[PDB]
Amino acid sequence: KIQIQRITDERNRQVTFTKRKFGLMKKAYELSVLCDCEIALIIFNHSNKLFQYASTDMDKVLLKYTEYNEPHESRTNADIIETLRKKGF
Amino acid sequence: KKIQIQRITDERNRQVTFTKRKFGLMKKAYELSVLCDCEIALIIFNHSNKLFQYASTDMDKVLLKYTEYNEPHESRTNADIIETLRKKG
DNA sequence: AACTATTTATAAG
DNA sequence: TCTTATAAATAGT
Repeated sequence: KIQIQRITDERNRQVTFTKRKFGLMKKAYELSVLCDCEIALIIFNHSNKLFQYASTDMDKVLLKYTEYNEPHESRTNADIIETLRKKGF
Repeated sequence: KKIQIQRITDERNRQVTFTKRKFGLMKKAYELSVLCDCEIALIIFNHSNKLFQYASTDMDKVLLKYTEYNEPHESRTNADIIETLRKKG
């Protein structure tokens, strides 16, 4: 196992990335179908190249999002760090 | 114990798979975010159009960057991933 | 790439 | 909530 930290190697991160992201798209695709929901993923690498996923119409979702006015779940890496760290392994 | 990628017809099933499988997505994203040094943004509407969001850093900054993006880029759908797991066995 | 030793993700109870 | 048995994810080789 590795602990979650910046892959300092260059050929490593560009491989982990290229596959770990397909994972994210997979898990999303699956959740998308199972629970019947719209999803939209957006990934910029360190060199600002775009990679995107959407169960359906990407921009229709990103729009719906801007219009949303109620409060709603909003997580950051910090939120998730402190939800796994408050979870003694 | 494994499941088929198909609409959970039960109501309090999907509403549980969802609530946890999505924290997985956020997790997997959070990890990829840190490891390979990249900006990521998740947008999920459930079937009743309640919003859930994740962003490694600033959601707005990423959604902007996205609308500015002009080059071609990786652009997946459920179809693309169906036909990438169907052409695999 | 491909293989497998390991770890993680999660379905049922 | 909380295991736990089964399964998927991916780091090492």
